[PDB]
Amino acid sequence: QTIKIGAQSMSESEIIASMLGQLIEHHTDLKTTTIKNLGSNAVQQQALMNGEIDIAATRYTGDALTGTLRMEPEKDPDKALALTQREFKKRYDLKWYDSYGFDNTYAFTVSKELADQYHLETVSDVKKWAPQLKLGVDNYWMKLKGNGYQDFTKTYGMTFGGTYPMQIGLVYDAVKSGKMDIVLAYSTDGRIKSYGLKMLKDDKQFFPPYDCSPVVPEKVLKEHPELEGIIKKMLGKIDTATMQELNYEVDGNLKEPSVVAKEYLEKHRYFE
Ligand SMILES: C[N+](C)(C)CCO
Repeated sequence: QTIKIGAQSMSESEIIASMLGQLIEHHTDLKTTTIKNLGSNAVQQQALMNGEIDIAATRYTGDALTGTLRMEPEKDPDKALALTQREFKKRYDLKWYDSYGFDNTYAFTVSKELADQYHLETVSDVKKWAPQLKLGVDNYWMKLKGNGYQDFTKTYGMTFGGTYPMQIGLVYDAVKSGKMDIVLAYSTDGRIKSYGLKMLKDDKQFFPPYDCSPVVPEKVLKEHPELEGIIKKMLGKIDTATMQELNYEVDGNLKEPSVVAKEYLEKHRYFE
């Protein structure tokens, strides 16, 4: 009546936002709409504080610790989540829920062929090769201040010989085809498994945890007391394997995110 749910410009965020909206409409007389194409963690933040969205469907602890809170990035998942929950309530009167069950981290990714030829297992293993590698990346990370490229080169001490910003969606074919040698992929993309790509271990733990949760203002929860119980039904229920399969249905089987969400909810009987 009517609850506006924000989605970041990722297939994953569209699937989860549609799944949550469908679950609310299954249980209650609330109407839901989806506010798509929010560009970033910061965009979703300001939209929560100014009333443009009532629920942010997918927020990530690693994005909010650096970007929003300007805290030093905690590297343990459970600690990072508890610190995020605490500060979001204190600073913003926002409720950062427990995780849906999956984490979507940046991951340096190569073809199995390249990994096998040069015995690549970790990010540190590419240090000696960096000047000769072509890196594909999304359109934000090169300029990102927390754990973006600037800080990466300082921490790992390597600089790639060529950089190639593109829509996140495009990196998977770029690396499989061999047009790029290495890409900064998102770990829940379903093409990593389907294309047989190799994720390199972040041995320095340069990246923080990116556990995913819904975030809602306390004022919205007070006015709609049934929302809390509905959101709880999705928590702890969607593991990374499941999220990759759902992303695959959109990016590989070319389904609408609303259709992928409706078929999952039907298969799993709306979580009860
Ligand atoms: C959540 N990621 C780390 C994959 C992308 C930035 O929102």
